[PDB]
Amino acid sequence: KNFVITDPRLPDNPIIFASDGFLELTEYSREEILGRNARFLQGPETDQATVQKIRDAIRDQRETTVQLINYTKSGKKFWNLLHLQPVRDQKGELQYFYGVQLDG
Amino acid sequence: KNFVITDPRLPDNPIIFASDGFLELTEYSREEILGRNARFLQGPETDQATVQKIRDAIRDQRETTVQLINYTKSGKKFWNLLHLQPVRDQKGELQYFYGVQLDGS
Ligand SMILES: Cc1cc2nc3c(=O)[nH]c(=O)nc-3n(C[C@H](O)[C@H](O)[C@H](O)COP(=O)(O)O)c2cc1C
Ligand SMILES: Cc1cc2nc3c(=O)[nH]c(=O)nc-3n(C[C@H](O)[C@H](O)[C@H](O)COP(=O)(O)O)c2cc1C
Repeated sequence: KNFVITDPRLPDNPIIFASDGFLELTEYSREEILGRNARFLQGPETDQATVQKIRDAIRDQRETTVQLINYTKSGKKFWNLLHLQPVRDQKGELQYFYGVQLDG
Repeated sequence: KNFVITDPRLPDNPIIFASDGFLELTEYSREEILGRNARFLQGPETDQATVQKIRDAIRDQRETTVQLINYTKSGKKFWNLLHLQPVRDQKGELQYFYGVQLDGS
């Protein structure tokens, strides 16, 4: 399926893992996206209000589900039904976020 | 939904990441399973022939999809539709495996 993992402890919360499904969805290769913040999928018609909700969820370190317009590598639009989830270590400190993406 | 990631560069290919869905499916906690090979989900009625296929796929470092009986922590049986996928680094060396579990109901 389609999922990624980011490290919020790294500069700009970059993707450190992406499934093959994510690669197929976005048309990007693994080498092209590792180490980058997932926001590169956003564009002109992406709703900023929804991005803010994502930003608030990340700050508050809570799970969230939103729906927003993303763009493929070739410039094709798709609605991304995005589910985010924080992962904590054994000491209860924030360690990762994981996201599950769905093409509408 | 349900997925894990293992590290084949570590002894016994242990789980190093698990989604909340995986935790809910198997009734195990995150601390309980990190650092362990995923084989603990197998039990009495698990078909060894299927286990052998998985082992072959991991050896060959290719993706595979099987269905097999697994067990929750409490011992409840469930059909696991399991998909495995190898992941390589930029130099082409095997770096991870990821697995996706679907409950067959
Ligand atoms: C694990 C994870 C996966 C994400 N996946 C996407 C995505 O697929 N598409 C998208 O537009 N934003 C995604 N985001 C959100 C962006 O990375 C970023 O956090 C969001 O645009 C708000 O941050 P910003 O205001 O600094 O851009 C994801 C975030 C996380 C933590
Ligand atoms: C990423 C990954 C996920 C796996 N998930 C499961 C699983 O959910 N259930 C299961 O019975 N085996 C699963 N396995 C297979 C076992 O970890 C192990 O490879 C299999 O039992 C064969 O090894 P063995 O014959 O030495 O026990 C998974 C393997 C990998 C690499």
